[PDB]
Amino acid sequence: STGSATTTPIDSLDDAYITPVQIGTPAQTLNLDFDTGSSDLWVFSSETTASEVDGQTIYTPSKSTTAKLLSGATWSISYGDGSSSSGDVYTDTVSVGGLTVTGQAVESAKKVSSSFTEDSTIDGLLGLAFSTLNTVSPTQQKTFFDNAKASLDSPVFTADLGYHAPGTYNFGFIDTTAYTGSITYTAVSTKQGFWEWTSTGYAVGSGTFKSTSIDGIADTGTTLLYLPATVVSAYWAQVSGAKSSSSVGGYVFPCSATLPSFTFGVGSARIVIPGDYIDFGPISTGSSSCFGGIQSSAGIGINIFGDVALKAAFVVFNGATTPTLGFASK
Repeated sequence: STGSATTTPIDSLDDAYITPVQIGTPAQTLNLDFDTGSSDLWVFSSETTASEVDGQTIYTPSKSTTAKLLSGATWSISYGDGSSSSGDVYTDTVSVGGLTVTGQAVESAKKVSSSFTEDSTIDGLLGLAFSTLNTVSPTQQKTFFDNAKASLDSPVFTADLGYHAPGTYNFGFIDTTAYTGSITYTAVSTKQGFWEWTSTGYAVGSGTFKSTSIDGIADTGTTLLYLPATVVSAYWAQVSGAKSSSSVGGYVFPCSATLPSFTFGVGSARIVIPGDYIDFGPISTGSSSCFGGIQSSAGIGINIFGDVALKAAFVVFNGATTPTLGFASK
């Protein structure tokens, strides 16, 4: 089997992407944030504290003839951005782009943090990291991909995120029309439960490539590119007037600037992030200070190849017995 679904930016900045997901019988379609940096499929629901729901579409398990309470199971998650959610668990039928999993753990939120409430466009998350990170207790549950894997034509999914435009998540096949040149594959460590890999270096604009190992994670659920302070400083030094602002929470730059591109290495190959992808717009409405899309990972504890990086590529998440990651230009 295979599946193919369009993923759409939630706003004009590509702050996140939503993908429609069918849950239950009859189908209830929710727009979920596919997150290769976590491993829980959780949804706003009829059980979510009413004051914490503001415009989201909810899953109502009592209206699904295939929903079953997973007795005794609870979940609770905290994300790198400080947001969180928790609740109980059902199993139900879940379909993405024509690919169906029966008995998928659907984690129903009883509580969500303010950042989730305030984002009316995201109805929940669909985790695509390794199932070892799943938070369901006392019986850990498998991701949608892990459940689908054996049935897929090939044990892979691909992320093809758009810049200010829709893109595609495919399951079970590689669309050879969706990228240019060849896909370069690179090793993955699953030791921390992430799609963790080592970039071979970087360049700023038309500058020379610096060969240096950068360990990080391919994370569709993180907006920006978080890299070591040395790398980030080298980038922003090429933008007149750019500076790190403790009050704002990262590098800012004059909105009048033209940003240089940023290249990262994948083996001997190179992915070029155009300068415009690095612009996240005014820090507040009407400001002439703009927020940068490349930020320091210092104090995150891990480098994160988030959407800013991934949307410059066609990315293969290869879930073979020994997982690997593939990147192509597009």
